[PDB]
Amino acid sequence: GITGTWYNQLGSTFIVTAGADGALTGTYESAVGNAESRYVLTGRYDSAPATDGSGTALGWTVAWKNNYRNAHSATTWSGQYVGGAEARINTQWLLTSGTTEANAXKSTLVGHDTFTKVKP
Amino acid sequence: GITGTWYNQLGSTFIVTAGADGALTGTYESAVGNAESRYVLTGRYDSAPATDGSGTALGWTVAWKNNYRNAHSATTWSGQYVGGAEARINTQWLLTSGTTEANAXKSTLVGHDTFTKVKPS
Ligand SMILES: [Cl-]
Ligand SMILES: [Cl-]
Repeated sequence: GITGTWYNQLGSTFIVTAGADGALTGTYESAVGNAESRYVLTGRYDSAPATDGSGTALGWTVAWKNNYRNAHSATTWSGQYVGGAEARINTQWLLTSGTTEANAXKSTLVGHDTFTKVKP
Repeated sequence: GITGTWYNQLGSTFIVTAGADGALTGTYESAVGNAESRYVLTGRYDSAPATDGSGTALGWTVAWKNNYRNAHSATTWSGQYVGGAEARINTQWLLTSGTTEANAXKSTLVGHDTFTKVKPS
């Protein structure tokens, strides 16, 4: 149920393939419809989740470098997939920028994203 | 400078290869020397970092399933590599467990790891 296209609630989208043994691969687009905002996504998921109605744990990383931009930063999303009628991937994220050692305490932003199969 | 073996300060280790265009691939071992605690690691790094002494941003994920255990959870590490004599990878991590919807607010632990090229005392 993970493979396919997902949309956060702010205008981003990603397209992921879930491999049989736990691989996540795909592309993250920070702005729907803007190909210059597409970045490689790689991660992992639990490929044998519990059957008791629990979500499926997963995570992935985007380093914010492509052929048009290098923000010298990377974001990780940690969360769980919940299937069904209103399938969602609920996540929290960490965005770390490369910094000098003096600025290392300002290196990491935190936030959250909810991904759905339909646009907000 | 990233490719190789790293140790956190609590007894874990990982071995990563940094590909030329930003891939991180490797194995994470929660307990040094215990092969049944080895898990696949996949992530990304900035393969053209700033040259001004800034660290190199990176992140990776481990899903805690292998042939011996399935914790139904996954951890992501977000941080930066700093090279030199005492090279380190400074990170913060998120550990999310699959939960029921009623327990979803108890799903995600947060913490930090500092990885070095040599083992802690
Ligand atoms: Cl796979
Ligand atoms: Cl690569």
